Amino acid sequence: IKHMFKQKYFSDSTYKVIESLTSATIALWNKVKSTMLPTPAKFHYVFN
Repeated sequence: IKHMFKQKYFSDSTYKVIESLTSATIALWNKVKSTMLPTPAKFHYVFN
């Protein structure tokens, strides 16, 4: 994300946002992976 970032340089505030996206994807990953599970009718509900 740093190497993608240093091209426009127009992100006066969008850089902090971009880092928050890097963390919010993780938050979403944690929540969804925890909450909803595999059962033999939905066995492939597998997350990594």
